[PDB]
Amino acid sequence: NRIKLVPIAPSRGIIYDRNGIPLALNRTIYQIEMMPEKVDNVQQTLDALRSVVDLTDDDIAAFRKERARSHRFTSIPVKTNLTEVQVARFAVNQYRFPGVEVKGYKRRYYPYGSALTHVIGYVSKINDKDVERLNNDGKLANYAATHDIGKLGIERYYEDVLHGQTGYEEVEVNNRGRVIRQLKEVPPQAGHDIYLTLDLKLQQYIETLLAGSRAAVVVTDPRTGGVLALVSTPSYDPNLFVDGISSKDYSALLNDPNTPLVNRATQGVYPPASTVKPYVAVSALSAGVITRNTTLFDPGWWQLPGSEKRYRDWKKWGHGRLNVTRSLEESADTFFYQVAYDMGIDRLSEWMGKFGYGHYTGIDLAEERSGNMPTREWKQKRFKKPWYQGDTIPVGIGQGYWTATPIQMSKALMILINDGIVKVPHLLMSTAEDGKQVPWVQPHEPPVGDIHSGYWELAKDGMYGVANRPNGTAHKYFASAPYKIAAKSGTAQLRDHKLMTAFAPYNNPQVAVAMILENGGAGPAVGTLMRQILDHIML
Ligand SMILES: *C(=O)N1C[C@H](NOS(=O)(=O)O)CC[C@H]1C(N)=O
Repeated sequence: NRIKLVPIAPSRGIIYDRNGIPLALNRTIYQIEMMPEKVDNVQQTLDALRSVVDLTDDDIAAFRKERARSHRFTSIPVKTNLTEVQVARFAVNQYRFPGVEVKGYKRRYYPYGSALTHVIGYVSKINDKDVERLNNDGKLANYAATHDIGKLGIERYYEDVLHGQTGYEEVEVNNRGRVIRQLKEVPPQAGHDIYLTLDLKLQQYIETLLAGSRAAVVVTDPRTGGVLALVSTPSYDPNLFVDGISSKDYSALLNDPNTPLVNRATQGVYPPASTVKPYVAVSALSAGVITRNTTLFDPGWWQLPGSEKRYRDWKKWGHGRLNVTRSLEESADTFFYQVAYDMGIDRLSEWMGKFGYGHYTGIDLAEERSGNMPTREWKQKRFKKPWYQGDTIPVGIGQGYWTATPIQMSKALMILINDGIVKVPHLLMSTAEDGKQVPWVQPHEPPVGDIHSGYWELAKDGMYGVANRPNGTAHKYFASAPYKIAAKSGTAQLRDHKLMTAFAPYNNPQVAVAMILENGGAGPAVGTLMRQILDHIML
């Protein structure tokens, strides 16, 4: 009688929000299955199982077809999703059905569904590119009994910790290959539980605010860089994929022109526009090409020296006399056109790159785009034409070749809040299992510019003005708040993309928000939605 070794799959770790609410759970699902070769009389067995587990003609139909579409000595399921009564009935009848097995499979469950789709992700059936990627990473050995895998979001980024360590059992089998006894069991070890920085009730609220629009919101705590909410709408139900998604259901997702499969927060690539003016400002003050007192007269436009090329301000007849404070307050373009010209693309890209633009943020998701912070070398490689000085000008106001993601906006915003300290936006607070907590540790990111310098306060004071002073572009959204709001909006490029960044309270910022409504959103203005979000958080 031969002794077989049989892998035991591990139980997948739980994902919890910042308050211990489980966001990704396991459910056991029961089926009876058989290897027909190991079943003496298949027909007799099927018919007697009508009585025992309420086996139906359709169940048998599905059985024989799946029996065809399967390799020799494959275990064919006979009946799936058994009720507990049905398992108990089969259990007390097990001895009549040698070669029929009852088995439990842990499946993944997402209780809050579409509110956490892009950030949490889903696990679903392993396919051939999963196999390949596991075999390159040299992890395949540990999946001998594992059949699902993180496909995106946190479920994929942390697949390795969530999965656990496969175990194994020694079982005795008879002449016909049926297990009669278990000799030894070396149990698996559950994957680690992971605790996220997310606030689930804040994420559901924001998802409610965003209803109908193509939008992304990132909310962070700038004191820690944690992601309190990262939502992309429209979304979809991650539970659809867990037990295998309908191709009807799946083609409906891909064919949605509102592209709900896209994580807009990390893969949405847009011109950052005016939202960059605070960072361009800090950069110019540090570079020394402007001053707290630098002033220019804006007629509503700006002309490139040695050229008839004129760039426009949004105010048709100008903002009159502008310094950096007032330019941030009223989101003047002319001031920043000039700043860009003086900075030069070289210095300008180098500084904006230090705020994170054009680079991956370091967030712990695998779905991410880097956007584009243009350089001479990049323009050369991408178009084999050299850099012209008029290419620098729109970069001053976050346009031209410049594109960024809302998670990049977030990183940059937090740097400004922290006076050049670079905090990576992250979702993981800690790991666990087996009882030992490992906290998420910030990678070494050297600061931007200089901490002691007073330019950080200057640019932030301007954002306070945007939100609070009568000439600020966002006064109507934020002035009346008890806590002090600082903000900076932008408009990009069908209708225009509406962007808003903000943080609160201004004295001791507890929350940072970058958000964007594609083509203006479906209802409220982005400034109204920002107020409501900052209200919900601060009460
Ligand atoms: C920045 O994107 N801009 C300057 C100004 N911002 O106004 S908004 O934030 O209220 O949309 C006008 C739009 C835009 C520009 N450069 O035109």
